[PDB]
Amino acid sequence: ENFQKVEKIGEGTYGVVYKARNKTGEVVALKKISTAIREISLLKELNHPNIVKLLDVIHTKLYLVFEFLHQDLKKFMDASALTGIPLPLIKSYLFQLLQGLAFCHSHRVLHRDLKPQNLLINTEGAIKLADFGLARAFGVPVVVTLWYRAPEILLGCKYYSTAVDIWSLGCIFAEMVTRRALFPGDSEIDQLFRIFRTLGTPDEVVWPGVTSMPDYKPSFPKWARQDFSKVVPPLDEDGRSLLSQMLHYDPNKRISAKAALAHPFFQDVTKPVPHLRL
Ligand SMILES: O=C(O)c1cc(C(F)(F)F)ccc1NCCc1[nH]nc2ccccc12
Repeated sequence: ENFQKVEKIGEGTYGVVYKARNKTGEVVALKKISTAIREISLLKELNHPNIVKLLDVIHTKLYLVFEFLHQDLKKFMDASALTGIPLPLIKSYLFQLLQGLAFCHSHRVLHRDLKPQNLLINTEGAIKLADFGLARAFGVPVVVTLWYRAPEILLGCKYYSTAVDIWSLGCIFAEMVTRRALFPGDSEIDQLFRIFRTLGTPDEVVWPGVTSMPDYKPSFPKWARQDFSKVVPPLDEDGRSLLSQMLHYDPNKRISAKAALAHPFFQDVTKPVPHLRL
């Protein structure tokens, strides 16, 4: 092959990912997985500092070559579990991810499957969106983590909006703050009911049309809503305000990435350097 393998980075949703070096000396992430070939190639001209760079597409099996980053946010949260990620670093990462999402969404690209282990970090303080769930959206063929899935997806919405990524990022924000997953369900209905028990069972008042969702059942239990002071306790009122807007049930009420960037929570945002053990 044109690539000397270094290690298997892991198993994505679409296939294996390897750390490999180009035999240019470049160290890359090599993901293994037409007419979609045209769409995927468009993404390569679209670049943003908070999106992992797609270097090459090769159909011969489908291969995607990405820039390599040494650690993901899931590993960093685990490493930081005794102390917690410092709030200025949580704030910088959230701000950067919202910048990345605002870029994607302005180009009508959804991520669809945001989770800590798809968020890649470097020693310089950057964080970048990786492992986009774009196969289905492009028509590409061939245990799932549901913890970050928006409620309209779980209720069988046929068309996703950009709001699904804001929901996921809100769940990630909460987990960075509390050091524990916000909604750790193990089935679609367990995920849904974990959301309902915390945020209240949605009705037509807070979510017009929810009772017409394909998978909505009138026999859903009716749980009342808790208080965000209980949900992410340490977080100040600016962060709790922003989080509540990223977790609105109604996708139309849920804050956009660009509006979130103007939220007062980010008035004092900085770019700290993380302590990384590689
Ligand atoms: O991330 C992956 O694994 C991945 C998988 C596939 C598929 F083949 F599975 F469909 C396609 C693209 C993939 N990433 C594209 C990253 C990217 N570059 N520029 C972008 C601008 C805006 C939004 C995203 C952008």
